[PDB]
Amino acid sequence: NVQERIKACFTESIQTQIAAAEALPDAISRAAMTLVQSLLNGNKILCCGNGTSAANAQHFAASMINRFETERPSLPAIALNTDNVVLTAIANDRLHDEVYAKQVRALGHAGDVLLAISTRGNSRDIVKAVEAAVTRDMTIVALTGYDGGELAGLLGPQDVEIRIPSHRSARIQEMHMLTVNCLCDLIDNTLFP
Amino acid sequence: NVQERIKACFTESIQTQIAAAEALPDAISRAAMTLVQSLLNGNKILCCGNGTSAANAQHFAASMINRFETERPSLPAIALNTDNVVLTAIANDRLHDEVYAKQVRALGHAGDVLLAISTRGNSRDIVKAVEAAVTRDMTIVALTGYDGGELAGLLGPQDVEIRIPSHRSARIQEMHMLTVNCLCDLIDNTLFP
Amino acid sequence: NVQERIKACFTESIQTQIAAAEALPDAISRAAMTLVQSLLNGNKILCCGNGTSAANAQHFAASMINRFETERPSLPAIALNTDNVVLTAIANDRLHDEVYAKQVRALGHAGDVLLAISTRGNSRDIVKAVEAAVTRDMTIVALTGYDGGELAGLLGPQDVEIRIPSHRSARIQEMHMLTVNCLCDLIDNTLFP
Amino acid sequence: NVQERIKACFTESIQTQIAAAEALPDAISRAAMTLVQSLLNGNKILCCGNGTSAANAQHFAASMINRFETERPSLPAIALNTDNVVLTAIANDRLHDEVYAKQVRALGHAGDVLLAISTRGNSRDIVKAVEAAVTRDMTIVALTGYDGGELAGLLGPQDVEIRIPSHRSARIQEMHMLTVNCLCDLIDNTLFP
Ligand SMILES: [Cl-]
Ligand SMILES: [Cl-]
Repeated sequence: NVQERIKACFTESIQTQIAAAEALPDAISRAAMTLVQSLLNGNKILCCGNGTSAANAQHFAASMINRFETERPSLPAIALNTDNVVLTAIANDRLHDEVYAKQVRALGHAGDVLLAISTRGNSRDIVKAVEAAVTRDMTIVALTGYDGGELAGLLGPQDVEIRIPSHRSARIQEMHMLTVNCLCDLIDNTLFP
Repeated sequence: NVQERIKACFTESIQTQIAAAEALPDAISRAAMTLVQSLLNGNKILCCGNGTSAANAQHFAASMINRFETERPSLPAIALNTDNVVLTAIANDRLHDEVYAKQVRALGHAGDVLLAISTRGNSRDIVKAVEAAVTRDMTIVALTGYDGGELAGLLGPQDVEIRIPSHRSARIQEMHMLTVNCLCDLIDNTLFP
Repeated sequence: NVQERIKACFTESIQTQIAAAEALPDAISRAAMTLVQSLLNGNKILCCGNGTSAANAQHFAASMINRFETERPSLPAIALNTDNVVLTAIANDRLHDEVYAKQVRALGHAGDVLLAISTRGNSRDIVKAVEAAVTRDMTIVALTGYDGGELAGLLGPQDVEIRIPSHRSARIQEMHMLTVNCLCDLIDNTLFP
Repeated sequence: NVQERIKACFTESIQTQIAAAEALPDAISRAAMTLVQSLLNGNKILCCGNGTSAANAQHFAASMINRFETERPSLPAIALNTDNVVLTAIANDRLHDEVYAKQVRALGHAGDVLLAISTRGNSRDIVKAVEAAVTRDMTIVALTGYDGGELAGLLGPQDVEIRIPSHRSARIQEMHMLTVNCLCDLIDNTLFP
């Protein structure tokens, strides 16, 4: 009955992906257009997330800087959750909520995109990255789940939320990796048919 | 027809997950038992991977050290692909293939597990981590795809290969995240019902 | 007068290093003996720090795992401030003070050493790493400055504080890198004359 | 006579710092002016290094993004040796020498600075970061030792080499941390007297 639990886990995933295929392609499409437009304008994509969403952010970053599938030029994407010295320096001062906001304020240019990844969309550090990006006239592409959290409360007319239809963090994280992969596909197919 | 590409990408994923649910539960089961046994013996799990597989490794590590879902004690797992100072120091000497093997040799104890994650199973650095782990009398749980690569050539009777049935790296990486999530489920359900 | 400021900065450093050469060799000696003894017993060294002290920790870790100068076997040292996915997962749950304590609890064995590096010795996350290490019957080698902070309040008869005689963080950090280098020297000269 | 070795190590350091105070303030001055000018033009500083030089790079990055001493706005500096997922993805493709060059090509703008840190200045990955930065019309501030290596062979009229007068890597690394600290001092004193 280990085999049963494994079945259940696989099942729940498949059900989630089916529901996401029905609900998300318009949002994915919009996000992809935003990322493509920013990159075409010579802008870059700043990415942030915590935990597994940090891993997903780095996944995006690497797909852009190195490659997704096609040999093509390196594209400008930075994950803000990788420099442990920066992150812990800010935490050491007592500024845990500003770990990504400081980076966005120092590095963001108008026309850049903040790709913000969160399962619940509630963490204060991500909220603040988004609100410093808005300040900087960047557009937001948010990957979320549950009800979208504080994060979805922050998005304006130009911004895009991709809200996985799931109240389960593990499933949400899996859908975020797929979503990022569908985005890299679109981006490469568009910029380098 | 952006919506079509997105459909195709979602489709290919769902097809992969279905085929993995049919083919992998015995292997996942075996891996889970190995990880559980090692942890019960007071041992730890060393994890390594490159690129997105590095992200997947860290995902595992974090699920163990922090939590997967249930509040329970931190469990000992280390990703060997996180200390950038260590990794680049070894690359700076001209030892790129030893970046993980040195770590396994310094840190591994008999009875530990090396969770090795690779889409093709061919990278020399992962091959060598596995072969230093074998030396150290560790057991190997390999997450692979394609035909399993050099990596699958290295596994003995006690070791476990989880070979995603896919010749597509993006799909393989997605299945690796799911597999890790099904493993953390099993591990928690077993050790902390 | 840029050249003057540079002179002043160089001067202050030299003055600090002179004062540290007078005050610290007994402490450095003791620390070195502790690290050597633990390593001889088959134990490992866990390292933590924030910001520049995180960099100094990784410096130690790399000197052990890869090499300091002499080609010799990789030695077991881990910096707990490198896995960004682990660290941010714990911060994402609201447990910022436990980022290193969870790692020490999961990974530490009696007889291991925690090399704790802090300019003031006040950060709650480092305090707690030290107090979980004590629990685990590990010995502490603390690199500190100012008055040693909460950290120096935690050390027992077996533990070692190396307190740089400086109330200036930049100077303290420089002395920490030197101290780590003098330690790697001792360790190699002792274990591999 | 442990106390003697410690004395020797402290001595050699002090001798190095004295010789650097005599030889380097013009170069430090020039570098500081370059970094200040680039930052004034709205540009950013990309930093790279391997091993301990990676740690030194992150130290710089954190001093800029967070703070050096004075509370003041976050300044744009990025270390290219922190995203382990990016770095290992490129190493996984067989492109070890391009790990930083891809990042510089994707991210660099004319007028930016590449702060390149190396004890010998020979590693191919750093050589190539520098030569992609030159392509991108960035200025180079190189922190080196020994004879400056291939790296010093690459610098043009606008670029700055800070060559620590030492043929000893540990001493060189210590002087690099001091140099970075003297630079952050200058930068803050200039931009925010
Ligand atoms: Cl261990
Ligand atoms: Cl930029």
